[PDB]
Amino acid sequence: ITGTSTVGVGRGVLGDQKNINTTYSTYYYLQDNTRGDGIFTYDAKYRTTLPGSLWADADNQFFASYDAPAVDAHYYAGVTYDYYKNVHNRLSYDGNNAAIRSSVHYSQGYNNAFWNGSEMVYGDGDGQTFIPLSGGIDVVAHELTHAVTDYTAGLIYQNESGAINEAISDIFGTLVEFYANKNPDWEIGEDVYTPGISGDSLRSMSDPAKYGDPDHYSKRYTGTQDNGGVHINSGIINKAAYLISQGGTHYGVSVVGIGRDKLGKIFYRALTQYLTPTSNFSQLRAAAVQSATDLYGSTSQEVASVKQAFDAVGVK
Ligand SMILES: [Ca+2]
Ligand SMILES: [Ca+2]
Ligand SMILES: [Ca+2]
Ligand SMILES: [Ca+2]
Ligand SMILES: [Ca+2]
Ligand SMILES: [Ca+2]
Ligand SMILES: [Zn+2]
Repeated sequence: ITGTSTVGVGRGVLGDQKNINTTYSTYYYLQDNTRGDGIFTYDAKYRTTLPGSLWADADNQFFASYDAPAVDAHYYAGVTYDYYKNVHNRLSYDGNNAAIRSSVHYSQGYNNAFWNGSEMVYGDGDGQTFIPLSGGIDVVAHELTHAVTDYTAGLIYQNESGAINEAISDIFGTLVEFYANKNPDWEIGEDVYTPGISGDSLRSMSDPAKYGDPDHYSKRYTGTQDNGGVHINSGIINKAAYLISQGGTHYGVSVVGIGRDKLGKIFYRALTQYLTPTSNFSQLRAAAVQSATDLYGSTSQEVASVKQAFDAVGVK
């Protein structure tokens, strides 16, 4: 829309009030002109045609139950944009301020969210396994990170390359959650998963085995389900990232932690300079070692800790 930038107010999926950047031209649209070439949020109206209609509102107030997933998709896309710009000097997912588009209310009872090659897409959940998935800042940032990966390393979404793809999205989703600094943790999807059960999540980076995922290369899945286990074997890499940041001893191997900020620098460099569409876990180790060497020096603690972390998860 061509109009004037405005600031609306609404409530997200978890019932929290937030301001959102909108545009006015007869209606107020979920179009944020303050970031890049815009952030645009669409209504898929419980159908699967995409993107659907650019979200329009008569009064710039977004407090209806139907509005909540749009409010959060739109707001958390802005947070994720800010993280990549402020922390990594990256302008949108293509590095040239590409428009960021999301659709909410996708299908009926849809227990998932995804990047479809052109935009983010969020289901409302069935109210039992999930509530609307855009309520999770880690979920929104996970999806937008798939766009970043597709424009950079382009990790093929199958087998070991696909597991790295998934782990990169869990890592940056978590780092974005810590950047926004509201109830941050190393779990994925806890804000929107199983409303009737407290304390669980979809996956854990700190303890992948908690939710049945491998935390060592010896326990990797090698069958064909889930594109050869992309959301399963991501646990091996998620654990290595957790260890690089936080430290710990895992199967007897001790890792000196170096903190989230350096974890983010090392993985962002690996993703944008060293990883390729066919990279496997061993090649990820080399890419992370080279990135840490570039940033901190071959004799640094940071390099030593990357090696320790990959050793701890059985990746040579
Ligand atoms: Ca309204
Ligand atoms: Ca959290
Ligand atoms: Ca989380
Ligand atoms: Ca739950
Ligand atoms: Ca599981
Ligand atoms: Ca090829
Ligand atoms: Zn993913």
